Amino acid sequence: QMHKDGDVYKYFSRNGYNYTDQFGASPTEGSLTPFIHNAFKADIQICILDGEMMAYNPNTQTFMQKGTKF
DNA sequence: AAACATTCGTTCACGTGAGTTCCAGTACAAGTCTGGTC
Repeated sequence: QMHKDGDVYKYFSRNGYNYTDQFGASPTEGSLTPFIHNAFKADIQICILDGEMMAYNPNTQTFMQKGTKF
C-alpha cells in the first residue's frame, strides 16, 4: 500500500512493515518511484493506493510469477 | 307390588400440545506449527 503527499511517498506491507527504503521515498531514489512519479494526473497530490508488487520481464513483456524466486 | 334394564353425573387412566432447561452440532476467528526461496 502506497501513501503519497506531494513529493513524499511511503510504502507499507501486509503486516505493516515499512518498505520505503526499497521502493523510494522521493523521485530522486528508489526502484519504482522515479518512474511512477509522473504517471499521476495534475490535480492529484494526496493519494492512498492498495495493490500488488510484481516482477516484470520486458524482453518477453510478461509478469514473472514470484513462486519463490527472483 | 317387586325385579330388571337404562341413564346420568362421577371417577380414573392414558394420550397429546406448549413452555422451560440443558447439551451437542455448527460457524467463525485467532493462535500455533510448518514450508519454500531470496
